[PDB]
Order: sequence, then C-alpha cells, then structure tokens
Amino acid sequence: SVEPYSDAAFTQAQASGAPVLVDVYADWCPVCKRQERELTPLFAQPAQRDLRVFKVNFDTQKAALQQFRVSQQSTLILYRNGQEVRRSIGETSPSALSDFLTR
Repeated sequence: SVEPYSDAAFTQAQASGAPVLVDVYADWCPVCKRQERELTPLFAQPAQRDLRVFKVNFDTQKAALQQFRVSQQSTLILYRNGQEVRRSIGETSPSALSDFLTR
C-alpha cells in the first residue's frame, strides 16, 4: 500500500509486523520525480505485497522529518518489524532501488 504520512497510520503500520518504507519527497524535486517513477511498479510486485509505504512531504511535515532524522528530499528509509534496517538518499538506479526493497 501507499499512503500519505500520518502519525496514526505510521504507528499502526510499525506495530503490525509488516515492512514499512518511509519515502520523503518534495513536489519540486526532479530526483524525487524520477524515484517515484521507478518505485511505483516495484511497489506492485509480489515481493512487495506486505510493504506499507508512507509518503512524507519534506515541505509540510517537519515533525516527521525530525522523527526520521531526515535532512534531504529523496531519502528512503526501510523498516522491518518496527526498526530501521537501512536508508538511502538520492538513489535512482532501478536495480539499486529494487535491491533496497528486497535484500
């Protein structure tokens, strides 16, 4: 699933046991645009079937940025079982983004 970040939906996703992707975007970022392109089909693939994606708007959700220790748009943070596994900034290789979600 893909949904806008909110406190309540994020906390419920983290308590669910499912993997969670925090995707920090900006409406005027060509990298972000580019990422979104390549991530959208990856989100629909069977290996991603349990992934809960939250889109954090860099411009409007500043409390979320502090929580996630995020200083740049195009940051991706992957959680499993409620704990951060890895993060990535600015990556636009389709194979690298696939592997970021999969490994």
